[PDB]
Amino acid sequence: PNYALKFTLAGHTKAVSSVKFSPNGEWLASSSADKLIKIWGAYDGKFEKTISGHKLGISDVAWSSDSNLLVSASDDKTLKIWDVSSGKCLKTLKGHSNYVFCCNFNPQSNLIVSGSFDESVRIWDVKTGKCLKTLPAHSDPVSAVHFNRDGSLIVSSSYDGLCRIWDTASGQCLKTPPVSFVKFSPNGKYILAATLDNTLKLWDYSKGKCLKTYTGHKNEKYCIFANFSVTGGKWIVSGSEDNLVYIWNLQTKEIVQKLQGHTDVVISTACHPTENIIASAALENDKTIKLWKSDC
Ligand SMILES: COc1cc(Cn2nnc3c2CCc2c(-c4ccc(F)cc4C)cc(Cn4ccn(C)c4=N)cc2-3)cc(OC)c1
Repeated sequence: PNYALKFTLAGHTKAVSSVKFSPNGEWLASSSADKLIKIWGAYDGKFEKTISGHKLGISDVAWSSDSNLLVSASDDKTLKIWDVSSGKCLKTLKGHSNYVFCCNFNPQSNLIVSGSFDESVRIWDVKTGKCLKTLPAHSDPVSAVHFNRDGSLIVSSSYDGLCRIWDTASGQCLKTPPVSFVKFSPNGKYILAATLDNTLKLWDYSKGKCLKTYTGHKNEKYCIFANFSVTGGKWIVSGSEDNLVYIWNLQTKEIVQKLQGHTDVVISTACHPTENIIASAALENDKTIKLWKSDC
């Protein structure tokens, strides 16, 4: 690929924590330690609006399938569901007893999954705003939660060193250094897992076997988002503690590009759902989001 910097998105006043593209490709959402969500045009980086209400910093944000809703996870121990077009808080999800660190809608978007420093994973009904299930998932803070393609499985990761797969309907576990990030692949067959020993691994969760290992980035302290890029060449994309965006060939595991420009840890990256566009976001020496575009 030839990702090149097209726009820098300034406005957050503390570290950015997460960036996500809306499923319809129109919007980028960012969350920050400054307690704010900001919405940006996905193709031109144009600032659209600020969404406020959380009492403390926000760690994560995630879109509903129809791109109409956002859920945010906050240090104020709540999640908030937002109407993106109005900016209004629709529901506040209360139940966690410590910082909420990660969140996601299921593909149907009738459920939200959250992970918290309270070491639990919670499953929430979007329509009633009530907690359906509290999973005693881990023995250290939960670093990531992700639904598979039909919402039947949740993958979770933790500083306890474990990655677990949960049956959504029952909340029961199906399968078991800190594991700092996990997510299902777009076909739902693989799980990409980061560990705080500077290593990403692609797992066949059916076989429970590691198929690929990606290194060259720096990751020993922070939970850094990673992604499958599928709109063009099949890459793995991650931030890094050396302030760069790393792109690997998924099959050969070779580094194909390093994106330079940020001035602090690249804590989050995201991949546009239909175009060859990457968003990246950095910690508080930088506080900006960058939009990069590739011809393939
Ligand atoms: C996760 O549990 C932990 C974490 C840590 C330390 N730490 N490491 N990385 C991150 C952190 C904390 C801060 C952090 C944040 C964050 C959160 C709130 C906020 F206002 C602003 C920021 C930048 C965000 C991510 C990225 N991000 C957000 C959601 N997801 C899924 C992720 N990848 C990462 C971090 C220490 C620990 O015990 C020693 C246990």
